[PDB]
Amino acid sequence: MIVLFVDFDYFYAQVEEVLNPSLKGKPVVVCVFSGRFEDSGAVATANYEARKFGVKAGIPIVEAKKILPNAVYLPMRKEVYQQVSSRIMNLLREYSEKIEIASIDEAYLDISDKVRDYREAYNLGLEIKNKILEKEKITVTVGISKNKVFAKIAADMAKPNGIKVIDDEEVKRLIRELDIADVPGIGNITAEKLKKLGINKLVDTLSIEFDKLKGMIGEAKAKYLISLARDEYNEPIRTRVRKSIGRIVTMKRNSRNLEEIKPYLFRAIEESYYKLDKRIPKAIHVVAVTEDLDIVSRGRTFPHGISKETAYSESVKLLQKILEEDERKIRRIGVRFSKFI
DNA sequence: GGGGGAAGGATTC
DNA sequence: CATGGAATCCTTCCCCC
Ligand SMILES: Nc1ncnc2c1ncn2[C@H]1C[C@H](O)[C@@H](COP(=O)(O)OP(=O)(O)OP(=O)(O)O)O1
Ligand SMILES: [Ca+2]
Ligand SMILES: [Ca+2]
Ligand SMILES: [Ca+2]
Repeated sequence: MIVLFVDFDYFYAQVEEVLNPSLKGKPVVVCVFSGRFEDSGAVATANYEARKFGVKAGIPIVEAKKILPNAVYLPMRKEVYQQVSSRIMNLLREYSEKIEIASIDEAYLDISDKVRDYREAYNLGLEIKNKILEKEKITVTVGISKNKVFAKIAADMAKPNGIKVIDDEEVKRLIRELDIADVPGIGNITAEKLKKLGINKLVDTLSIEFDKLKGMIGEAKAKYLISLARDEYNEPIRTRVRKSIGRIVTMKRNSRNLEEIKPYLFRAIEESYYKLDKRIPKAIHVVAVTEDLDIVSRGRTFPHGISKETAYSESVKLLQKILEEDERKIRRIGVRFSKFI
């Protein structure tokens, strides 16, 4: 069982440099401007030139400018990044039939066939990196190991523009030395929760009573970490199918007014429907981000597909139910369509 | 005593 | 001051063998 994981370096920013090579070498910051005021919004991502000064994904654009006022600030162009990503995902398909497109810039390849050991694997990794750089001029990081989790962890250790193999002898020691927070799927909340239980390394999950563990992080997460520490994790690489499509936008001012929110809601619906492109949803959810950043949603499942007209009608009703409950002002609003026919 | 949906929410990348 | 898209996994009904 040999897994090769490919992760594109500072993707959005790298794409912008590809589209304008003169940016190469300068700090580049891809932003999502919300139009609330001059420079309101957040950083989608940034290149390493900017990253070394503390400018990274998630920080307010405003804070990024205080740190690097002379960096290059570019608005996010999602559409473009997706097409570039697709072309790269297609190249990857030429190296294995078993492929899992995990996100817009990640992919796992099951190369248990194409190769018979970590040597051929490491070389197949360079063949792949070299090929992507050559055809799309995009540097990526490769991680190779016994499974998806460790192949991804391996990539995390080598980025940017790297390649690393985590062999069967190195996995065993990581299960003992690796900070459990660096484990994929363990975010700040799960991490700052395993500590209260006394779990700082994967190995620690083996000396605690399952039932206690389950009650703290849930059954799935439980069995997940246990199977990894017990070196038994082995999820198959499989192509995921889009199960939902949607869009959430930011309003200029926080509001509780229906007619003030509608415009944003309808715009989210129009964009979502465009993206559906022939797919017909039976379920619709209206999502609202309140002023204190809490996420509230209301949805309905119909016994048939939802026409754009029905979506408009149903969304307002759902938006009203949200306002009837939480009396908090709404900051962001949008919709999500799922349960395709 | 449990299957199978459906909802509202939680957490991650 | 802090955007945005989508998957998985909870917890709680709910209807009803
Ligand atoms: N907080 C975010 N907001 C909006 N878009 C994001 C955010 N984080 C990541 N993305 C999008 C754009 C990133 O270029 C893309 C890939 O992220 P990754 O997590 O792949 O970061 P990079 O941006 O790839 O950094 P790196 O080289 O460390 O992997 O996903
Ligand atoms: Ca990634
Ligand atoms: Ca990446
Ligand atoms: Ca983490």
